[PDB]
Amino acid sequence: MEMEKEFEQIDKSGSWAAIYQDIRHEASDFPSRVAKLPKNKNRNRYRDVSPFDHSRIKLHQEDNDYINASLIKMEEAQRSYILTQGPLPNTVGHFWEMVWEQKSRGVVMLNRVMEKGSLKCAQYWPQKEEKEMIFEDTNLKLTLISEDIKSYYTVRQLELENLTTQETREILHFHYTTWPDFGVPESPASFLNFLFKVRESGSLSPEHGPVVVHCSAGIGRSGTFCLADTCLLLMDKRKDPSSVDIKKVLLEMRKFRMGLIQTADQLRFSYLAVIEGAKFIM
Ligand SMILES: Cc1cc(C)nc(Nc2ccc(N)cc2)n1
Ligand SMILES: Cc1cc(C)nc(Nc2ccc(N)cc2)n1
Repeated sequence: MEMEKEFEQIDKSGSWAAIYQDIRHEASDFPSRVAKLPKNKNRNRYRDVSPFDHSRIKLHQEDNDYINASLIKMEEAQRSYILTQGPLPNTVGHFWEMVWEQKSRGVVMLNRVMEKGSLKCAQYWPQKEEKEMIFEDTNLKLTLISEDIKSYYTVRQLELENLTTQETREILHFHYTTWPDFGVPESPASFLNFLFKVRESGSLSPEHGPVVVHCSAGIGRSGTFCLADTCLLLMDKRKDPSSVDIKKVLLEMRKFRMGLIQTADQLRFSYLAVIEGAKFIM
C-alpha cells in the first residue's frame, strides 16, 4: 500500500502495536559473540543491546578492537551510517578513535546527557573553548571551536587532533536537544528541520566517512533518524515514490543492527516524518 493511506488505515483501526510486533518477529537474528566476551562487559551500556559480529565497527588496535557500534550500509540509497550507544566513562577515548579511523565528518546526538534524572551518556565533548580534552588511552585531543545554540538544537564545531601524527580535522556536532523525556514529539517539523541541517553540512555525503549517530542505546531515536533519511532519499531517486515501503526499509536496516525503532509510537512517528517530509521536498 502507499504510505499516507496505510497510515490513516492503521490509525482508524488502532493496530500500531500489531504492526510493530510483526516487524519484531520478522527481524534478523545474527550472532554478537564479540560483544558478549567477559572482557567487554564494561564497554556495553545495556546487556540486551549489542552489535552483530558481521557489521560491528572494529577499532584499529591489537589489544581490544571492540566498541558497541554498527555499520548500516544501504545499497540502493547509497548512504551509510554508524549507529552507536552513548559513550561511557571508559569508552569516550574509543568513541573519538572510531570517529578518526572511520573518517567521519559529523556526529549526530539525539539525547541529553541527563534525562529522567539519570545519566544517559558521558559528557564526551568540551563545553568551553579554553578547556580542551585529552584522551590518553587513544592519544587524541579535542577542542571546542564554536557553538551555535538554537531553539531545538545546537551545532558545534570541534577540532580533533591525532597527537601521534599531529594531523587535525574539523568535526561537526549536531545535537538535537528537545526530544521529550517520555514519548515522541507531537509534530515532526523540528526533527525534519534538524535532518535537513545535517544534510546541508555535507556530513551525510559520499566524500566523507559515515556519519556517527547515537542516543542512549543507539537503536531508538537513532533508528528513527536514519530510517527517515533513507526513505526520503529513495523517494527522490525512484520513478515511482509511492513504491517506498517503510516497513521493508526498516527490516533491511535491522539486518545490520538489532532493535532499530524501540516502540510502536516511534514507528508511527517515523511514518509521520517521512510523509510530511515528502511534501516539503517538492
Ligand atoms: C585540566 C583539565 C581539568 C578539567 C577539570 N577538565 C579538563 N578538561 C575537560 C574538559 C571537558 C570535559 N568534559 C572534561 C575535561 N581539563
Ligand atoms: C585535559 C583533560 C582533563 C580531564 C579531567 N579529562 C580529560 N579527558 C577525559 C577523558 C575521559 C573522560 N572521561 C573525561 C575526560 N582531559
